[PDB]
Amino acid sequence: ESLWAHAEGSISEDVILAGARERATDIGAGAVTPAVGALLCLLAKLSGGKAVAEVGTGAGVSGLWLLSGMRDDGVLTTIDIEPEHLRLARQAFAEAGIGPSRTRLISGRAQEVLTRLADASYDLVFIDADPIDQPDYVAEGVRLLRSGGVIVVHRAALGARDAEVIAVREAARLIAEDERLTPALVPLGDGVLAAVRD
Amino acid sequence: ESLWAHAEGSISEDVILAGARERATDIGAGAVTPAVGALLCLLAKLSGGKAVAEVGTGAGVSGLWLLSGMRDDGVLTTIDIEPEHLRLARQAFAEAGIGPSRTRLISGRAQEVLTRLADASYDLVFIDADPIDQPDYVAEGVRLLRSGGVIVVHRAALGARDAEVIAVREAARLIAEDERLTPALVPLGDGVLAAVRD
Ligand SMILES: C[S@@+](CC[C@H](N)C(=O)[O-])C[C@H]1O[C@@H](n2cnc3c(N)ncnc32)[C@H](O)[C@@H]1O
Ligand SMILES: C[S@@+](CC[C@H](N)C(=O)[O-])C[C@H]1O[C@@H](n2cnc3c(N)ncnc32)[C@H](O)[C@@H]1O
Repeated sequence: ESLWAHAEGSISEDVILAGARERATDIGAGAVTPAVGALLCLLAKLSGGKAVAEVGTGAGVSGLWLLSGMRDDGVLTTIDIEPEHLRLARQAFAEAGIGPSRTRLISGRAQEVLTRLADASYDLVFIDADPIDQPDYVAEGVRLLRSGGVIVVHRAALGARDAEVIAVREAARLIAEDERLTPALVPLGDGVLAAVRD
Repeated sequence: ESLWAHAEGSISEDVILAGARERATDIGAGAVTPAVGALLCLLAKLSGGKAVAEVGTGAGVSGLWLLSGMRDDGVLTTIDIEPEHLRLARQAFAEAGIGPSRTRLISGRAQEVLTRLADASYDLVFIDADPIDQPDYVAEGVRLLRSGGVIVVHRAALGARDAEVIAVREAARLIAEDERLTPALVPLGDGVLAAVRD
């Protein structure tokens, strides 16, 4: 527990991220912790960082962290059902100086958007929308990953009969039994499940 | 804290790893937790997994985990000051079916061995010997990393005036201020600091 607090407390954020967090709490949208963000940046950088897809833009906190680990020519495709959240995220990306060609924001239900994105074309897929939908996102997410890509599920550790906890464990099951995936659970924020494809 | 226990408890190990752990406790050598091991395997796989260097072989627990994420043609170079620990690790690698050309075990003080290994030739450097020596290992370790390689420090979170805690923080300082490194702290086991080179 002291180990966990030490890790969470390891990271400080700039004024842009602070502005994005303020907007996240106003709209009642979650936001990953700074230490989760640092991990997302590391994993984007390890993954190659050219094409990253995000399910659940929020106010752009996770997107800013992912972009700081991506290549200059990299494109973050981020998906949200709420146009208002997308507008706030686009503002944060603008305030950070992110070139407009490095982000592609898509308004809609991610269960439908993901099907339209090209198989084996993405270096990292980050899943951070409703946990009850994690199983659908994992099935579609894994298909988008090229060889050596990483799928990253936030809220991976969340009554043992709840419909939402059934979905989280069922998604962890999908990853644990997929022979093409090499996974590790990371106790940061609400819990991060990461897995590399073969 | 419940998050951390959930992560640590996520992983089960085969009978070979169990044999290696038994030998580690007999010789009084540490061994990374299973959840740390799963993370090392993920990071080796992300790093490319062709040339991995390890400082502090122990009885081979961390080495077995690293090897399971490396390529078939990959070579784990592991270094220990104790020939007895190397003999136990070599036995575990043998019991796991690891081809002898996939491991290179080197007997000696790692402060001297690392200097002899070739700069920018390694995909992952794992540091898990005495914490008081972490600053020397980091300076030498980073030099061995090719572009996109990962340095991984175990016991990264360990009185605030102790010579050993000064060294740990001083090594975390070296990584945090190195512009070529992208780091994240991970609260697993005794604490894992990972950082990707540019
Ligand atoms: C936890 S917030 C995202 C926070 C963001 N990842 C961050 O760290 O900054 C969850 C987001 O998912 C969105 N969402 C919920 N259901 C969705 C769906 N079916 N498709 C796409 N987005 C959805 C919500 O509008 C909300 O913005
Ligand atoms: C914590 S144990 C290693 C455990 C191993 N990494 C694992 O998880 O299975 C530390 C090891 O470092 C070795 N060691 C201590 N000082 C060293 C040095 N200066 N150079 C190389 N090895 C050293 C010890 O012999 C011991 O085997």
